[PDB]
Amino acid sequence: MDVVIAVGAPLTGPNAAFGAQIQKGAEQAAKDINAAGGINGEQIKIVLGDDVSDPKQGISVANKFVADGVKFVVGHANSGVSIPASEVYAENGILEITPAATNPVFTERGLWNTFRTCGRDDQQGGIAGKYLADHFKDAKVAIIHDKTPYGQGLADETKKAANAAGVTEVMYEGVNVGDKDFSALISKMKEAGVSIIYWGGLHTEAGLIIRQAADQGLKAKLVSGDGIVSNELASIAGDAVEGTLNTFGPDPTLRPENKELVEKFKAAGFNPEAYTLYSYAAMQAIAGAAKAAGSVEPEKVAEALKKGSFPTALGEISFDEKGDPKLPGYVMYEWKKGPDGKFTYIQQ
Ligand SMILES: CC(C)C[C@H](N)C(=O)O
Repeated sequence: MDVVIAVGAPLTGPNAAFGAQIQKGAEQAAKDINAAGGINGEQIKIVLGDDVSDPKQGISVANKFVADGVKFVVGHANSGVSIPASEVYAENGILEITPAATNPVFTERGLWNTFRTCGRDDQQGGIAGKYLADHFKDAKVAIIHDKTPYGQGLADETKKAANAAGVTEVMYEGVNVGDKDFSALISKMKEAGVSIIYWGGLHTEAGLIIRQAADQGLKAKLVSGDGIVSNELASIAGDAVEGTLNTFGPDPTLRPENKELVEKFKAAGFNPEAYTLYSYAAMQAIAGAAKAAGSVEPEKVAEALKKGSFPTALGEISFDEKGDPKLPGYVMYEWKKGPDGKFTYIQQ
């Protein structure tokens, strides 16, 4: 009987681009695995659930998945969605592997079922905070976050690391997801002589801040994290995006092993940037662990994930006892025009 694997992701709403990364990556992996014989001889059946980046809607999705006999979830994207959804899954026999949720809490609750293919924000903030001190030691820095545990969590980790390395921010402020007029905040930053804005949050608000700062005459460079790795950042911000910095893990589209896979996505009309191959890899981890376990039972797959190593589009993957992957860490990217003439994130 088919192995039912769900993709839980923000298929609509502000983060739809990240939903597409996750959906397209998981769907292609399932197709490729199926063409190779499935998982232990059984075909994968994909079901989709749209969380709209809204924890309440994510919980409805999680319930739908339980009802539909889902055994594994690739998702969700947002930490505030994934953390509550994971409890529903943990209590109903479902293994959850997130390609993109980075808040430490996700794997720090002693749940049997939680895994990631991405890093976590104590790692990410350590890299970011050190970078601020190394390159902007004397700058006046504003730390701004989106009042979510992802965004504020990342901002707080970065703050801790920056402070320890000798950078004391001149502002620390929260804004609400969905708010779009940043004029007052931008004016406050300009008054304070801010030249670096560290942003703990997602691409929509980041793009709005970048665009508005340029228009309002605030000369400041925005530095953020994994939340801004989408072409849509450039679409909102316009050319003012140039020079923006952000942390992200390795860019898997640049791995030589993935050359043909990336070409295939493009032949299907999709640019498989950012988390696309992290989602592809999450599917591959499930398949590899089931093969090692001799079982598709989620609890047995979880045990196998914590024991072995498995081939993936991110490279060979293995997991610690909490479900975090043992993979390369965060690096700093800068936004510049790529070979195709579009602004994108390029490793420094
Ligand atoms: C899609 C990602 C930017 C999500 C973010 N890492 C979070 O944990 O909420």
